[PDB]
Amino acid sequence: PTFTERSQLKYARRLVVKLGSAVITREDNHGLALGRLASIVEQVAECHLEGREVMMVTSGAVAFGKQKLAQELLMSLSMRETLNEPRAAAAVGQSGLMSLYDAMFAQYGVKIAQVLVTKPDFYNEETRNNLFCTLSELISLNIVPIINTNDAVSPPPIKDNDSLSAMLAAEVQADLLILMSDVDGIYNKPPWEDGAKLMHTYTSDSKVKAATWALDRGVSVVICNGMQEKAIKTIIGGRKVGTFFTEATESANAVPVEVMAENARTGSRQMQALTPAQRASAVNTLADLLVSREKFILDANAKDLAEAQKSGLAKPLLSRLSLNPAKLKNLSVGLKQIAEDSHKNVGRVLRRTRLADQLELKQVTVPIGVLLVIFESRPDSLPQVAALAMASANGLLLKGGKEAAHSNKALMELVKEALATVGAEHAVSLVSTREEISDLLSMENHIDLIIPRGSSDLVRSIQQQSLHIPVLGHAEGVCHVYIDRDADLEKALRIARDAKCDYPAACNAMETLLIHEDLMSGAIFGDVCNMLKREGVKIYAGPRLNQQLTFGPPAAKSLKHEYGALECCIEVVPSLDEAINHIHTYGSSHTDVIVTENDAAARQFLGSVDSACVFHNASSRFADGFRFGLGAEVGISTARIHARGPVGVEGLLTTKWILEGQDHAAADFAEGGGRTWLHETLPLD
Amino acid sequence: PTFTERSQLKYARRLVVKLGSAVITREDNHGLALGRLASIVEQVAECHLEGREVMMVTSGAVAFGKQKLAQELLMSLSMRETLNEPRAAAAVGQSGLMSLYDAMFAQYGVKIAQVLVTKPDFYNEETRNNLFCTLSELISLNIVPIINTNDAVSPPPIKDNDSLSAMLAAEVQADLLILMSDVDGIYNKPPWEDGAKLMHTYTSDSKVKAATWALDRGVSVVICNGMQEKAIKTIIGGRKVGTFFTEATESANAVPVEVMAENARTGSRQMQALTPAQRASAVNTLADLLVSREKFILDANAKDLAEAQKSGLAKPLLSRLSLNPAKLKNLSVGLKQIAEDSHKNVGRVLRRTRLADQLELKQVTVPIGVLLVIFESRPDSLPQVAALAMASANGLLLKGGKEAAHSNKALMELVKEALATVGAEHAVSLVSTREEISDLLSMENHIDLIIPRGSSDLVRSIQQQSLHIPVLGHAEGVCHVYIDRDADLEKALRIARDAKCDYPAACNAMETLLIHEDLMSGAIFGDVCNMLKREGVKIYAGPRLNQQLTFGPPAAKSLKHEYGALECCIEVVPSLDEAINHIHTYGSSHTDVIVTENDAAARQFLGSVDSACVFHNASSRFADGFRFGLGAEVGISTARIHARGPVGVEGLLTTKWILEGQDHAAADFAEGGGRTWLHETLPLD
Amino acid sequence: TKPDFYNEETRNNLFCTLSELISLNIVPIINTNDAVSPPPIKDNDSLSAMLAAEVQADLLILMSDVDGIY
Repeated sequence: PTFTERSQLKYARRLVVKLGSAVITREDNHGLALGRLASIVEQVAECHLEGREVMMVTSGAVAFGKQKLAQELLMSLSMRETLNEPRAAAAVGQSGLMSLYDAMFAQYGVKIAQVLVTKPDFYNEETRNNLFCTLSELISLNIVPIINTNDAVSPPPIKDNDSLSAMLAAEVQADLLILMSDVDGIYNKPPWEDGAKLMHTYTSDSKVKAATWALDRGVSVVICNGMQEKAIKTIIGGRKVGTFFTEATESANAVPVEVMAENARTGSRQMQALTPAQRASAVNTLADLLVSREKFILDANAKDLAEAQKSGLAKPLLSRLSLNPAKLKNLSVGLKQIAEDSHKNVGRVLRRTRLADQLELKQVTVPIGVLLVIFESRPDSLPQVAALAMASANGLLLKGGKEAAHSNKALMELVKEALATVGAEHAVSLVSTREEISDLLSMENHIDLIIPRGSSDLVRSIQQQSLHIPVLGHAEGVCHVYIDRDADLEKALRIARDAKCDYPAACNAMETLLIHEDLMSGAIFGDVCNMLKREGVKIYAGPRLNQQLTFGPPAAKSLKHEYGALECCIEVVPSLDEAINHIHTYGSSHTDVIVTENDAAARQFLGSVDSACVFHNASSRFADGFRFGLGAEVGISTARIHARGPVGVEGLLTTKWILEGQDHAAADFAEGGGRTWLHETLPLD
Repeated sequence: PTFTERSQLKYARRLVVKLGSAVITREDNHGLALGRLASIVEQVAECHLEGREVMMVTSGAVAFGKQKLAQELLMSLSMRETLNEPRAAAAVGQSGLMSLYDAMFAQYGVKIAQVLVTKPDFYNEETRNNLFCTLSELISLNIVPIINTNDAVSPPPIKDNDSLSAMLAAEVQADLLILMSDVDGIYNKPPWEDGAKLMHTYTSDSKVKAATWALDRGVSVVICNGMQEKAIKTIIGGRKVGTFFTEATESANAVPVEVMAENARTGSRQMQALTPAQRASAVNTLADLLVSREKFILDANAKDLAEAQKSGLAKPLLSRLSLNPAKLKNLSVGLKQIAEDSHKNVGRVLRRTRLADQLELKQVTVPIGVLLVIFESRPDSLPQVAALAMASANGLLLKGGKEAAHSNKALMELVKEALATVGAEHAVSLVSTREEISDLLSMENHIDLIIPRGSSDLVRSIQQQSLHIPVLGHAEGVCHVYIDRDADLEKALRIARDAKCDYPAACNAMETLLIHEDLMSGAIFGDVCNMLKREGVKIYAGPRLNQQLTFGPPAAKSLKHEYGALECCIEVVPSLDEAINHIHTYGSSHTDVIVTENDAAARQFLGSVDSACVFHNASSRFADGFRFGLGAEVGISTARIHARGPVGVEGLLTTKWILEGQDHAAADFAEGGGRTWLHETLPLD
Repeated sequence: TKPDFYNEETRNNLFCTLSELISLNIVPIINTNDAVSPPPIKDNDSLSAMLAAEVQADLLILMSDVDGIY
């Protein structure tokens, strides 16, 4: 079986389609699946005019024949009686079906040739070889030999069209093999069972038996879904459809998906009972080991970035690939601060209240569970997020990028060691090297939270891709600035300086500007535009300014665009309320800032604006959590739930209600029992 | 235009398909869209063998003709030169295409008849009438007259195949009209613009001009997507595809969708500045008005439930339709408690911390925004959830069921009045009466949170349906009970009593049981089974018990089933840890309870179990929030984020970071400026 | 094929099949499976004779090249 991977399909030369009887007929048994049939034939004529070697093996003649025979038998009775067989249908259907195929194909210039066979024809070797050389000749002549079994005179380990197709594919020595059947694939139990798990690849029934048999002779077998649209062009498209069949890539190559997740769940439950300074000691040891074997990891990083450099794929990426013992020291000290602050994050009380005699309760913090972080290779965060997990005592699934994968593996074994030290388990599992983002993205019930961290491309591709799963992270940092008629100019000057000039590539970086039109005449417009020129900032403009000015800067494509570089649209309005309108109209509710000296307008703004965060005489670059004294954050959430913007450690917990009644019961508290409600909010511990 | 609604399509008799040239050819311009063509023809033969009156109007002859002509022109040159027109292609394609259609149709018994026309043929009235009677005759004879324009000798408000189709449909006086075109529908601007809004129904360009023209003569026009699979059988299926065209159902009938949402957003922002006892006074007035006009609402409820009773659709539903001044008093007093407790839920500080000189911040509570509650008609919650909203000061979208819709309208006008009293706006909007759950379910960026409250059918249908939107509510209440070898029996007896017997129909009701096998020999098994018989409880069993006992109760279908009635699987294991395993294996992490007298095992359980809530010597029916002294809850969340189980008012807020710096800036705090981090946690206000 | 006449069961299946077809007002255009198994049946002619016998038909027409016999 030369081919082994669903990219290698691009290069199959000789392939053998095989349609099932379910494909041809409908459920009404009143015709054909003409749409499906002609679709298959169009795909085959395409993939053959390409140059490939293709030879269908049909089926379902008897169904068509039965339709025809029934109609005739109706049409041949006495009108009196109207007022109250394998071989026959076989032959009739064979004729009509060949005619139909022939018209359809000749619509594409190609030519066909019926070839009927029987079972004993395989037992005579000479017959077998005559058939073989015949088929090879036909194919060599650019012909599409539509094979079938001579059921018309001799109905039938060849016991079907399927085993037939297998034996053929072997003898013909073809590349591929497609059993376009009724069902869509394979599971470890019927759909009306437990374990509806698709066998997108198959390691190592009648269908499956033939699959085994043939696959043991050099062919590469597939099984698709007959009713699955654009089947063949997509299988050749390489995309994972149906149950591909190849040999094993066992855990020596990769644990498939889940065992990692469940191992992580288990170890999370383990460390759940390992609170008091256990994980603190763990992160202490981890920072130590980070500063103790950096030479190894420095050299791994150096070599891996040097390897990636020959590709030269992305200057931002290749620059983030920088790693030096300065960053190592920064990571170590941040992790030390994590160890410090992470003392009593978990298992902490929130409420203390009694309802009845000896009937108290509380609502206690608790890890979230299985976390899947995803990020372009910025390996500096790997130990960061690992420390976050092991402080929060929740498991963590890891999947970065192919870049720096070796350095990532180094960091991974580092942290795995440091955790196995105390924790009794590597309650963490990395996986990389072609981890089919969409697939595990679709998998549910084990993962909890998607944490994209790489860059805006990642978060976008996720949001558009992610479906039915808690995600995090913003989509784009379309910040907004407003300056009031009650604001000194140089303030706004240095403010816009720190705003745009500081790091235009940031996510939380400003990309717009809004000014009270009243003060437009105060030369401040010119001041700021000239300052932007001092920084060489591309300036766009909007309808209000274009109306206002004569020559002016160029226009703007769309108010809801982001640049990431020295480009910032600028608009101007009269009304603070109008500012509210515009912001809410375009802004991502991500960030905002007010520069003014009156609080009345300022506080009205603040109370009215619905950003993720608002400010006063400050900088959008303040949005880093670490700047908030929040400790090591994990990301920036614009989602309307559970967390806003700076997401520290607490954004990685939930609560759990616990109660200890004596013998209490619900109906007991009703008037039928001497039980009351107290709701005395006991002072939390 | 007799037909007006996408259910009425079931009854079209005479319809006129019309394919566009994009449908027939591919992009390679190297053949036909044989799959698409045969699919269309299969659909037409189906919908015609049904009995309908159908007559296609094709196009794209010239493309096919161009393919043929090019091939010929190649095949007719000197081999030397190979080493370095409307009408022609028109006629050739016409011939070949008619042949193809004919073979395809004759595959289904029907018969066709080419009919070519020209433009001037419509200007001669006699010609027009001859054509008309001819067509009527053909149709009457069960023939499928594939019309087309005589472009072969005379190429061309008839200026296309489209206007042609319109004029025909008018003259023929047909029911429907389908312009299966390239694009999928209509928006108020091109897709590469702003306003990609589908025109699923159209109120009141060349295509659109013809649509207007024809629709003004009694026909019902549609526009589908040529490449859209199973087009016609689905349009006839009635389902909303493409831009249906009918007359207006203006706001006098219904505001479409969004204006409600935006009105609500606005009014929410209004009431956002109306905190101090304003909304408290509002709910006071609302409870008053609830107790002041109940006679009106009692009679509306009575009449509406009497109307629904003639249907007799669901005893649980019809029983929940009960409404009486006792429930009215209960609602009023609960709303009074809401008024009481809802004082300072919103706009409250959470943190108080300074980072640098005059650089402080805080993180303040804030409404969530647009809430969409969905529920089978249990109108008792309408004022409940309304009070929740108006206490939380967040807007609310309402959509219940068709049942009690009039009583719901009564409650709606009640609360709308009470809100307009003070609040300056009806910051709330109901919508019911066929509100296309899936549609607004798909709409984003305005709604925030889906709150299903009706019953488990609703929450299920939602979860399976809901996509990319914050939802709430559990899926099923698969609770679990464990009794330990260190637990007195009668305790567990009364516990299981209150557990199952109290209300087996509850969501938070137990449906399983687990017991330490050690104590199985203590007759407690018999005690509880006999007690269940005293309550007539259907008893199932599992593998461990089936092994253990000889005759025993019947088995269980699936451990992950729910009953809602007197049915409860029962299993038995030795290990508390095994209990953990089984629970985590099947449980919805929804609820659990431990009855025992030793805390060591108990506390190990508690710390280890990952339910949404856990207990000790208590009842699963305790899970109501109101029982928790939590005040009026809204639902029960099993989602792993932001809220667990009992979701009070606080589960309807978020936070917002605010800052007031003096002139501070990010780069200012770097070593290049004399700024430091303080992170002094000021005592919160 | 040729061997199909040597198996009696095959012969009788073929026979009842043909009778059924004819009874159904169908025109069974017979031929020999020369496509996989080229060949007193040694032609289409002896074939036609054996058939006409087995089918028990009235007439038999061998429309051949020449016009007759001398």
